[PDB]
Amino acid sequence: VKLFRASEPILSVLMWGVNHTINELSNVPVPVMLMPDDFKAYSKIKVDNHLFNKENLPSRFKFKEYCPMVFRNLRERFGIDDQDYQNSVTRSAPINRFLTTYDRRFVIKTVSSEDVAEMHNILKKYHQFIVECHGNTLLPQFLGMYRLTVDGVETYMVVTRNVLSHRLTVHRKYDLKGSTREASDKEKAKDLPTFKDNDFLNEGQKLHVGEESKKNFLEKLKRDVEFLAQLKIMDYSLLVGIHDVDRAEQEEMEVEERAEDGPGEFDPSVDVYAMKSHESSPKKEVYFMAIIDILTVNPEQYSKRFNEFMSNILT
Amino acid sequence: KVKLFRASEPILSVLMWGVNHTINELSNVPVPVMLMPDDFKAYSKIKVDNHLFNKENLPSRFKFKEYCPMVFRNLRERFGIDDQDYQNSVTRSAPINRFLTTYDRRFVIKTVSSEDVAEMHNILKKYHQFIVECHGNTLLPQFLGMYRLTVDGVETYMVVTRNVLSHRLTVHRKYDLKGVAREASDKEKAKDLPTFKDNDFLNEGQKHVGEESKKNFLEKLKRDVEFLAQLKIMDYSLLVGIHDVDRAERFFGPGEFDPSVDVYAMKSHESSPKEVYFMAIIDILTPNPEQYSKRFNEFMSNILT
Ligand SMILES: Nc1ncnc2c1ncn2[C@@H]1O[C@H](COP(=O)(O)O)[C@@H](O)[C@H]1O
Ligand SMILES: Nc1ncnc2c1ncn2[C@@H]1O[C@H](COP(=O)(O)O)[C@@H](O)[C@H]1O
Ligand SMILES: Nc1ncnc2c1ncn2[C@@H]1O[C@H](COP(=O)(O)O)[C@@H](O)[C@H]1O
Ligand SMILES: Nc1ncnc2c1ncn2[C@@H]1O[C@H](COP(=O)(O)O)[C@@H](O)[C@H]1O
Repeated sequence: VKLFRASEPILSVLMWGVNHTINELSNVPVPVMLMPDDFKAYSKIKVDNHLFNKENLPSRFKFKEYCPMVFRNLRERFGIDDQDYQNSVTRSAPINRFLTTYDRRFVIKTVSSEDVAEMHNILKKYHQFIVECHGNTLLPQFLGMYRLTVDGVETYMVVTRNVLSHRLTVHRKYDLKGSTREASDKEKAKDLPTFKDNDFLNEGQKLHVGEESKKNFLEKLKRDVEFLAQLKIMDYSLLVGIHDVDRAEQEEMEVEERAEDGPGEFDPSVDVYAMKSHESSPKKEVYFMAIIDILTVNPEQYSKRFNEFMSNILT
Repeated sequence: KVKLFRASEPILSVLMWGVNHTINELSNVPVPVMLMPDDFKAYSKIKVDNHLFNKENLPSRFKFKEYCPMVFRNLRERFGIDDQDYQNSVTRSAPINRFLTTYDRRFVIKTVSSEDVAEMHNILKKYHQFIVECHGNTLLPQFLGMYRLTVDGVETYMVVTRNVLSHRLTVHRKYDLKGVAREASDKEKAKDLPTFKDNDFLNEGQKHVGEESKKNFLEKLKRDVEFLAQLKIMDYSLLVGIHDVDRAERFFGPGEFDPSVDVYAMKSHESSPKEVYFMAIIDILTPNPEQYSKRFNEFMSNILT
């Protein structure tokens, strides 16, 4: 019995819309293959509830889903069941627009009309490219694109798999691109600041993943970034998050002590970007690495610049 | 499990979609402690525009309006109808033959007019109150939902009632009884199941129900009609159905029925020459009326032994 409670009406409408579209989708047979129209497709629903059901939702709102057949399939290819996805978004409000779902599995970006245009151009190729790699990629996994209308205003959203873990704590993160950058004193003030290229090198940080992994990683990064230049795309980043296993085990202990008054483990079928640090690492760690920001010097250039840098991070 | 909304016309497919959509939406709405005045002036409107999506049974573009959903959900409850069953009955399979029934013959779907919907709003508060007071025990039509479909820019209003007739027992003759010169017409007398009238009944000599039933059913009919008269309504009929058992001759034997589903059904008295009767009031959305009640109420008391 879902109320769609949230801090803002926009979030209620998002919960409502993901709920409503996923249910509708489930009365729609699963196609043998996709069709070219499915990439021009969209659903539009428009609600006027007069003196009815207004405890949580506005009386009046609009929900558009772009290419709902393509993104259903995109979800299947990434191993996300539609009911799981729906539940992550509807059981309890997303919290942060840069939203996460209450359970941290899914990330919800507010985007621009441009971004949405860009999604459409690249969509045909992105699908095929997710197909021939079987979902094995460091690229953003796109699960849904939506336009919400509340109080006459329009908001564009894209849903992605969280790069970071849904359970394990991130103690330090970077945004990397590979260009001739630094996190501002304003950032450095945040609890968990987003650091950048020069911060990464300036502190000598390296990630000890182990060779069988460093290779499976750099081969992904290679297809991925060649695909991105081939599509003429630029300015993307490697998000790099670091979880210190031993420091978390202690944070836990201090969390249990307070209330009263396993470690380094993750499901690679959920924490899809996560690598254990090599037996020989100086610290017991977990990393999360994946490419972000591909909607929005040159492309052929960035590709190789970007690629050399990320290769040097690992060992 | 997968509900396609395959139906004869696309308007029926919208109906299925709409009942499905509103009933689900409602399952997320708490059941309130009481209805409020606004519940009688409320509605849901939803407008669907699907481009190159989900167009196998549904139009790409259509509109669905549901009137006073909190009232009708309460009415359903008071009539002992579960929302999920109601939903399944409309939704599992297209309705059949405007005047439809759901594929399981449990619910009728009458197409009605703008002014009918207006008359409904006009009588809803009092009709609700009366259904409350008689504890759902009434011969009146049981209003389950009222809807407005918009398909092709054309608007169609619908009311769902409970079926008077059984949803399983074949009906072998039926009458429509009011109380002037009215009887089955020439071409009407010709169809598979004719709808005879007061004079075809009287001149058919047709009359056999337990004394208890005649007593309790007449206490029912009277209480209802004094209410239909108080509301300055008239022109309503009494739909009667006759089901002969022998003529029908694992399985549900002859003359067997679930009184909780077939709510108007009544078996013959021992003394009878062996039938099942179906009786309830119909057609009450149309505004002498006080005399229409007694004229109607007595022509009826003389068809029961
Ligand atoms: N089927 C499509 N193909 C390409 N671009 C689109 C498509 N649908 C919407 N867009 C673009 O996405 C942005 C927002 O579209 P709209 O949904 O109409 O608000 C605009 O820049 C549109 O041109
Ligand atoms: N897929 C993702 N998973 C987790 N965090 C993300 C993801 N994409 C973006 N972020 C976060 O958003 C910030 C930059 O993205 P944004 O400002 O929305 O362009 C970074 O500091 C990240 O922590
Ligand atoms: N086993 C441990 N490993 C690392 N730091 C600890 C450990 N136990 C306590 N500390 C730290 O010592 C200080 C005192 O912690 P506590 O024992 O909770 O008062 C805090 O800075 C703790 O984080
Ligand atoms: N509530 C009801 N349950 C079952 N049959 C009904 C009901 N109301 C009307 N009918 C029948 O359906 C037809 C009604 O259509 P009409 O006379 O055009 O309004 C007649 O044949 C009636 O006997």
